[PDB]
Amino acid sequence: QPIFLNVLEAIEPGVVCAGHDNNQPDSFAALLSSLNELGERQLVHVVKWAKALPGFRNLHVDDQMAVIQYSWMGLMVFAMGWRSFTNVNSRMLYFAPDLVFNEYRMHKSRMYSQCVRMRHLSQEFGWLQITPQEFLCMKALLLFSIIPVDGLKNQKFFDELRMNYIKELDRIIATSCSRRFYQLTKLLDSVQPIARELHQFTFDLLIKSHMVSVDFPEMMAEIISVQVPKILSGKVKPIYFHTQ
Ligand SMILES: C[C@]12CC[C@H]3[C@@H](CCC4=CC(=O)CC[C@@]43C)[C@@H]1CC[C@@H]2O
Ligand SMILES: c1ccc(OCCSc2nc3ccccc3[nH]2)cc1
Repeated sequence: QPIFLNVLEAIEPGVVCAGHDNNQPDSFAALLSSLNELGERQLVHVVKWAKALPGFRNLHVDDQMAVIQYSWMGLMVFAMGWRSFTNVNSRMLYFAPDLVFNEYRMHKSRMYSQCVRMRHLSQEFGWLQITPQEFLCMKALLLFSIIPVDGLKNQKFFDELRMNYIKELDRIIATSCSRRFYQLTKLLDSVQPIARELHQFTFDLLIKSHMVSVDFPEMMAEIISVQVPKILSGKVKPIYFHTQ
């Protein structure tokens, strides 16, 4: 019975620091390069985490890289909102212990409205009173929530895995159980429009980066110019539970 949860809680990654120098005055270039660095850092964890998920290693290996590459934004954002919820009560954006966005940093990052949506996301955990177990299952399901419209190499395996994760979440929930399931499914869905705003933003930023003194690490640069445009151009689409 508690085997699946045991794994989720066991493999949950720990604190990742951004490397940000809070002594330097908040500037758009500084704030954004630190996010990029954080992103690159958190990426390593996401890989090791994902490969340690129950059933994940039996996806086709190409599909293993692909789904990680399409879903990191949504994963990292959903986690951050959780950190923000548990650490600063959704009042600020707790990207890392060494990189917390107050109101001022939200403005300086030129990402204000996105940050507002992300804060809203964070406030939801409070609103819905999400248990940590619910959070871990939802976060794992997020990794199977976005795919090419033309299918993966072994779609069959993907579909079975995804179904198992959905039934895992149901179990963790269980009128009361019906309403509840609807809520987390709508909450999970709400992650995708936010991920997309961030995909749009980071892509525009990459294009004009040499122009605005904002550095991108190798893996971020690679992914944002090869994988993210597939999402933007509509070759990769998220899987929503409810019709938008
Ligand atoms: C993509 C990004 C750098 C990586 C950030 C991302 C915002 C969302 C986010 C939350 C995290 O906790 C990890 C870093 C990431 C993934 C940043 C938005 C603009 C910047 O380029
Ligand atoms: C191929 C496809 C999926 C696979 O597992 C998906 C993990 S879901 C799951 N939840 C469980 C809960 C209890 C016991 C076993 C469980 N398996 C394994 C091989």
